Amino acid sequence: STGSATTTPIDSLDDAYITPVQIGTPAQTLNLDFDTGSSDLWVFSSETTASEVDGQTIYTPSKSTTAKLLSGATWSISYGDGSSSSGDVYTDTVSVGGLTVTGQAVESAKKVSSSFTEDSTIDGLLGLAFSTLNTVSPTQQKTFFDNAKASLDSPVFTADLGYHAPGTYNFGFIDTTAYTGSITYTAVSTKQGFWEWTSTGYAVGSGTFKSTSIDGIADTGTTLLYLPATVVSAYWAQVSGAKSSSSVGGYVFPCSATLPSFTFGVGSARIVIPGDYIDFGPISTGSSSCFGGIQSSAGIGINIFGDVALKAAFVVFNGATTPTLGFASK
Repeated sequence: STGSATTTPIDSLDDAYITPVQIGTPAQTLNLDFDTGSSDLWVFSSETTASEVDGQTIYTPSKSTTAKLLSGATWSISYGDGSSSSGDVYTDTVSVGGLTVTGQAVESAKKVSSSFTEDSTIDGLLGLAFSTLNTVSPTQQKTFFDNAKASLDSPVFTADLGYHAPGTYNFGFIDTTAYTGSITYTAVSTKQGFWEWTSTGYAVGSGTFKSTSIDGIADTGTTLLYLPATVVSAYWAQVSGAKSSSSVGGYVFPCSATLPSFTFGVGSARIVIPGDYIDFGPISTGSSSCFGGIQSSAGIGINIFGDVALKAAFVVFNGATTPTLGFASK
């Protein structure tokens, strides 16, 4: 089997991407944030504290003839941005882009933190990291991909995120029309539960490539590119007036700037992030200070190849017995 679904930016800055997902019978379609940095599929629901729902579409398990309470199971997750959610668990039928999994754990939120409530466009998350990170207790549950894998034509999914435009998540096949040149594959460590790999270095603009190993994660659920402070400083030093602002929480730059590109290495191959991908717009409405899309990972404890990086590439998440990642230009 295969599936193919369009993923759409939630706003004009590509702050996140939503993909429609069918849950239950009859189908309830929710727009979920596909997150290769976590491993829980959770949704706003009829069980979510009412004051914490503000415009989201909810899953109502009592209206699904295939929903079953997973007795005694609870979940609770906290993300790197400080947001969190928790609740109980149903199993139900979940389909993405024509690919159907029966008995998928659908984690129903009883509580969500303020940033979730405040974002009306995201109805929940669909985790695509390794199932070892799944938070369901006392019986850990599998991701949608893990459940689907054996049925797929090939045990892969691909992320093809757009810049200020829709893109595609495919399951079970590689669309050879969706990228240019060849796909370069690189090793993955699953030790921390992530799609963790080692970039071979970077360049800033038209500058020379610096060969250096950068361990990080391919994370569709993180908006920006988080790299070591040395790398980030080298990038922003090429933008007149750019500075790290403790009050804003990262590097900012004059909105009048033309940003240089940023290149990262995948083996001997190179992925070029155009400068415009690195502009996250005014820090507050009407400001001429703009937020940067490349930020320091110092104090995160891990480098994160988030959407800023991934949207410059066609990315293969290869879930073969020994997982790997593939990157192509597009």
